[PDB]
Amino acid sequence: SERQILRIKQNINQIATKIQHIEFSISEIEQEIERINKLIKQNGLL
Amino acid sequence: SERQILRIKQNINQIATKIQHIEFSISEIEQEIERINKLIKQNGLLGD
Amino acid sequence: SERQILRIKQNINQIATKIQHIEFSISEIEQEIERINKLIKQNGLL
Repeated sequence: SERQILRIKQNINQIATKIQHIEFSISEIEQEIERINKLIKQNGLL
Repeated sequence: SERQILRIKQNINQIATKIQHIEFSISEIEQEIERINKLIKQNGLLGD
Repeated sequence: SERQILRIKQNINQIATKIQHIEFSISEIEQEIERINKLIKQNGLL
């Protein structure tokens, strides 16, 4: 059915949008974790 | 082809639920990191 | 509607596969944060 297929496609797109947003969030987080790991290292913790 | 349509819609719900949990875990992580940054600043560590 | 339904299902699988990679990324971040909290603790910060 044409109408339901169309709606499904729209939902898929919105989900791909949320996945984009999520991947960015994870990348920023991993950058922050590296930054922290490195400063923890430089301040001589262990 | 209604049953295959329903099958797909079910998968979409299942995915959205997964996205939800994921977003929440991210929330918690971001707050933990904010906390760690705070205590880092407070103890006057160099770098950043 | 057949080729369209099949492509939709293809996209569903690619999304499911991405979500799996994202969960693994989150698990790794959570372990690194656990480790960071350990080191901060051992060093008597704050």
